[PDB]
Amino acid sequence: FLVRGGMRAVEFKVVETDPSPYCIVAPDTVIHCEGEPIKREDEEESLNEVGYDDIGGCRKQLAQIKEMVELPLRHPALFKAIGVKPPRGILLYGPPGTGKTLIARAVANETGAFFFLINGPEIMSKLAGES
Amino acid sequence: RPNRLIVDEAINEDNSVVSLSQPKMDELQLFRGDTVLLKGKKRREAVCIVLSDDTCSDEKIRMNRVVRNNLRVRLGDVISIQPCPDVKYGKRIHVLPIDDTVEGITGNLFEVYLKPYFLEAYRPIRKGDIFLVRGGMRAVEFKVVETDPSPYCIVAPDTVIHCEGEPIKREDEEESLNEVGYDDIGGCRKQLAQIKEMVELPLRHPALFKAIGVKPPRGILLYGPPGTGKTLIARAVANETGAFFFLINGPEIMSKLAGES
Ligand SMILES: Nc1ncnc2c1ncn2[C@@H]1O[C@H](COP(=O)(O)OP(=O)(O)O)[C@@H](O)[C@H]1O
Ligand SMILES: Nc1ncnc2c1ncn2[C@@H]1O[C@H](COP(=O)(O)OP(=O)(O)O)[C@@H](O)[C@H]1O
Repeated sequence: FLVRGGMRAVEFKVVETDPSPYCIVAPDTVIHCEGEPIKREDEEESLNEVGYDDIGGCRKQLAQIKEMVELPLRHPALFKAIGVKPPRGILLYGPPGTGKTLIARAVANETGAFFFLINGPEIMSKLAGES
Repeated sequence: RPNRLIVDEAINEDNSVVSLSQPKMDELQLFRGDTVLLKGKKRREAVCIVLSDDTCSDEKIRMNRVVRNNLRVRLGDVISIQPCPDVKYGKRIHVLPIDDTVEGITGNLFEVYLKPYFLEAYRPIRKGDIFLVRGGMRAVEFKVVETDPSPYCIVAPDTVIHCEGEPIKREDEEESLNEVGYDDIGGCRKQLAQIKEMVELPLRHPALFKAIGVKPPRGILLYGPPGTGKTLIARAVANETGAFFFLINGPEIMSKLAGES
């Protein structure tokens, strides 16, 4: 569970309780916040990444992207069973700084994918014909 | 020999129809709905149902694509037609779907495809042929492997149909379907006629005109807005006349590192 505080985001984990596992925090209970910090569970699940709640002012465009991307990524087997051509490319154009990379990252993280980024200048300046 | 005829493009898209002119029926004493036996190349065989049509010429026979691939012949060749009145109602039919047509269906094919197509149709079939059934989102082909009596039979309500088993793998000389033909082009009648005018003769019969001696065409420019389907026209012509269509792309010759382009 994640709790909002002073300037950052802090997330805490419970290791045990009584009775176990279910309980409700009551005014009359004993809490201990003493102990060395634990490491990541190693299943990612990082809540500090981006989601659909970190984008605002682009509701219609996000609706269109969800409409035309959710099915080919979530359900590939059924789509290849139907046998209809899926989209192969999407263009996002607008003034710089409006948050296109944010939209791509949010879609990739939430739907479940392998977001792989290719820079323009980085590829351009790779010397010889090795680009 | 006033029995043979030259095949031609048809209009009726049913799998068991042929179109003959009325003088042909008068000469061969052909009625409507009879069963005729069709002989072609490679010693292949199939049966069909005669239908009346005045558009085709007397020397010309109109027939669809499935029977044309059944006979292993292309448009412009010759076939032998005769009345075949000895056919009688079949008893049992064994059908098996093709491997590369049912990828991801997993259902009762008998109730889905066979039942409507064979309904009140009286379609005559011969062992070894392939027929195509329209369905939900795809097209499924069945190759009849056993019938009683063999080789000819007629669909009747009290016939045994078996639609269970491991789907048969594709053949080699089968002339695989799903390749674009002349039915996949629409709204381009005049230009397709012009293209077929100057390309059919030097491709079908290659030696005759050279012996006569003429200058065959050596280049055709197809120009128009993108997306109008020029590659489709080229591929259809190549797959119909019979050739070795060898596409070379534009950018692929430019992406190579200079010297090897
Ligand atoms: N809801 C939002 N809409 C638009 N921009 C946002 C939003 N939330 C945050 N941003 C800011 O937009 C920036 C996107 O940076 P950048 O990838 O350069 O955008 P683009 O690549 O579209 O120019 C982020 O640094 C972020 O701070
Ligand atoms: N009768 C037709 N006329 C024009 N286009 C068609 C026809 N039938 C199908 N098409 C479409 O044309 C597409 C192929 O054309 P294409 O090879 O892109 O031509 P070009 O490359 O010259 O733009 C197919 O995807 C198909 O959907």
